[PDB]
Amino acid sequence: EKFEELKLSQPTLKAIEKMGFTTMTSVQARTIPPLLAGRDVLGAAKTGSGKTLAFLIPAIELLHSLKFKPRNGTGIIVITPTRELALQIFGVARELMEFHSQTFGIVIGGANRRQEAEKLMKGVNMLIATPGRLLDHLQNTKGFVFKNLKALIIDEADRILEIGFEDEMRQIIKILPNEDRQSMLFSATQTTKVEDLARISLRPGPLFINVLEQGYVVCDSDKRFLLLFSFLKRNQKKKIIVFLSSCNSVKYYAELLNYIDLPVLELHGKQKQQKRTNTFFEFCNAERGILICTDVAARGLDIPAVDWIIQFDPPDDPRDYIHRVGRTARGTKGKGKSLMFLTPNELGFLRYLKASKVPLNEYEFPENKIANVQSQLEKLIKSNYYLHQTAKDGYRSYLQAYASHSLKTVYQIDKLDLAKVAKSYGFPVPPKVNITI
RNA sequence: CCUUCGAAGAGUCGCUAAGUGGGUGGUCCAUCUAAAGCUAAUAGUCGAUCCUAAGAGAUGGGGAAGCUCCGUUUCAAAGGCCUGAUUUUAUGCAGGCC
Repeated sequence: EKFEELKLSQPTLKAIEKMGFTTMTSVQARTIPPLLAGRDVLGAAKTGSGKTLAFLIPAIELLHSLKFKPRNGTGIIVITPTRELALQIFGVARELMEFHSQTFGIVIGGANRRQEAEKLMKGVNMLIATPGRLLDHLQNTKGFVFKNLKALIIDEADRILEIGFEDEMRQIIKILPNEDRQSMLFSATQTTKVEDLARISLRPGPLFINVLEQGYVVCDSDKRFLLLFSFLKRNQKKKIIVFLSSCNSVKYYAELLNYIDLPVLELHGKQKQQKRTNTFFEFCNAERGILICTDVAARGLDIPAVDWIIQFDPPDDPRDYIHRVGRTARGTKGKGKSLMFLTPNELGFLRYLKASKVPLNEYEFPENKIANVQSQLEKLIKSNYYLHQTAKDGYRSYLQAYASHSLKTVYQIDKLDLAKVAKSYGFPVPPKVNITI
């Protein structure tokens, strides 16, 4: 099960060697060879099990063999349920086409409408997108060539139907071509709707592959980051993993904490694969330090034994988060204590904690022990252009990931005070972010 | 190449507007972007000269596409003269008459 075993192109091998992957795992060892044959796959691998390369490499190989050009339109369409996971997949795909001549693009909710439209206008050979914006771009943009679709990939069909995109998926299937298209579906679990969607999107008979309490802290939106900094500074000697909603917020927090003399490591989907591997390998043997990473980037990774796991931002998949508080304790034999920051408006999440029957513990913090570095942070943001831009980007990404959360009954953006949210990023007045509120 | 953004001519279009608007065509579609602009291929002494007469006619103002016309003191800032120890926070004109 090695990459050199399979007959592939030269740029593909160059990119794979650059990312550092040599020994492919089982999921990408029992699916890629059938995929180069041109059949259809209904997989069941969990997210982060290496299936990303498994469904990517055939797409790049097909585009290379067919020798696509920008004026040929799109040839590969990947459909993902969440905004942040599509960014990770797009970041992975940017490195498999470093030397190839094809074109890659991203279409997700909350992004620039006209910029995405123009990127489609120029001709994008591989599009990674969310179901909601795909319908808009298909039914509204003129000049988006998609009649030359050669393959289609669905990721986390269970998540897509759970969020409520089944009508959108049906309309998308009714729009996209069907004859030359050889399709692909992946889903960790499978309910009736999963094969209901699989039947109308796959050729008949496709091959299928089979693979301790929790704490919380109630904090105000203008004091979340400052309290987090206080806690991290007070607990530097321990091992802490901090989860954030987006990659831009992860990088901004890491850079800021390193600028204020607090050493932290960072993981996000906009970094190199080798950089991510190096940092995660470093974190697993240092027995000290703080790692800040996104929720999705820490899904496939096997979390080591750490002293604290903080969920600073709302979880991407609360259904998985409720189970993980017991799953990681089943795996890790150490007392890895969990913490979750909740604002007063989104305090209803505790219901899902109570209903799912998990023990619940509340933590207090004195108001006058907070770091009192707000003035320094605001003075630094007004002075350093680079830090100002990174803070604005993190604010943008946090709002964009908060707006499109599946749990609309809990995480509603209309009840979020944007002034206080931007206060925690060092902004007196909120920067303007184009979000439907 | 990547990323974040991304205005558009009103007494005008048609009494009097609009912004995924608007203009013009085709048996829903096609095509442009007005209400802004540039761009080659014998006398001091006798008369006049001075004065005003009926009237004509500038200025102020108004009409008319204009050559020009009306109106003659009119809702014009329409000009002369005089006085003074040199003018009281220190030598930058004050007052009066018609």
